Amino acid sequence: GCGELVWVGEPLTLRTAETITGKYGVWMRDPKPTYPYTQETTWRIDTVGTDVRQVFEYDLISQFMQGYPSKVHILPRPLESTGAVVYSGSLYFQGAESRTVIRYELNTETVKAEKEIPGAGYHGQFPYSWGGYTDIDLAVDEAGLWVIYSTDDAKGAIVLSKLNPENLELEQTWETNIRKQSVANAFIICGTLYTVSSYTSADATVNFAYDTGTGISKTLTIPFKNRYKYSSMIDYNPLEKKLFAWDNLNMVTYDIKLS
Ligand SMILES: [Ca+2]
Ligand code: NA
Repeated sequence: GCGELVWVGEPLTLRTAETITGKYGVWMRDPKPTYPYTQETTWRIDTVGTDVRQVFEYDLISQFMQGYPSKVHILPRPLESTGAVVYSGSLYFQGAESRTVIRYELNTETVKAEKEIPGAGYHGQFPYSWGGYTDIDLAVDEAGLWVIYSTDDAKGAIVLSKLNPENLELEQTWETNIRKQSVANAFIICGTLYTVSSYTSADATVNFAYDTGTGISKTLTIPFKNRYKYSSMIDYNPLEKKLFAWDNLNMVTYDIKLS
């Protein structure tokens, strides 16, 4: 069920952080769940601070919006920003003050792989427009794991590389002409990169698209609402066919429609 994005729905709040620690963060579900996890298993990370290690894990979506965690993982090293992703039983996150992506197997609590994203800017070089060290942004779509970033050679333009989920080797790389810092966030649907215009506006838009298949760039004007006017995280879940987002203490989801 692939196609081009033609519509985004109203934001739906599933849960709200009670502490300033959760001002921005990342929540997630596995698009390719494996034992002992299911499609309902939800992970949460409040990413405010310099010592971000705690990952809240919820077996049931019910626990996740109305209860306590079923488990809390302590990451081996501090985590950077809100770009993390869970895929096929592993948490993929960026080590604090680095351009290193770590593959953290959740069930075994083991580090299975680490790789330096070649030439990638980090720690405030090429963040999204709101800052927050969002230089490196992992993504999952119908084809698997990606990483969104930029380099000096790209002059801050969004670069996206297809990643091997086992060893984190770059399989292929595309260079866009979209300034990453000029955009609120980005995600990938069916091999097409999309960007959001603003992180504060209730009247923002999905304003750009870049297709890896054809290399064509396009301007869009699909409405997109930041209900709480501070979206720190915007990701696409290819299983639910939905956008997951974190907006000013609030854990939200958007419905979408594809051509
Ligand atoms: Ca994103
Ligand atoms: Na991400």
